[PDB]
Amino acid sequence: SHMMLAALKEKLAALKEKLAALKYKLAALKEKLGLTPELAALEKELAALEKELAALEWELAALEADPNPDPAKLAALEKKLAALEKKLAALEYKLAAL
Repeated sequence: SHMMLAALKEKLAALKEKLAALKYKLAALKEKLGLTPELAALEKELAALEKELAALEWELAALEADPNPDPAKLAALEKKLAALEKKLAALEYKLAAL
């Protein structure tokens, strides 16, 4: 469980850093391309993924505090973070395609 928790925290931190970088890239594209509806949809998505990462971090905080973290809850968190990473990758592509 300890190794699992360490890997999940490292994954969470990595996605948080990517999130922030894309926020600055999106704002730069808004100033270069204008206030386009495509960018509005990407901004909506980035904001939702930011809300989800914050909620997942509360979940990880609880599991790290638990002296006997539930392995199934740990495995399910890995899957949620992997799903979020896929969405963040799809958003990063779209920003790089503008």
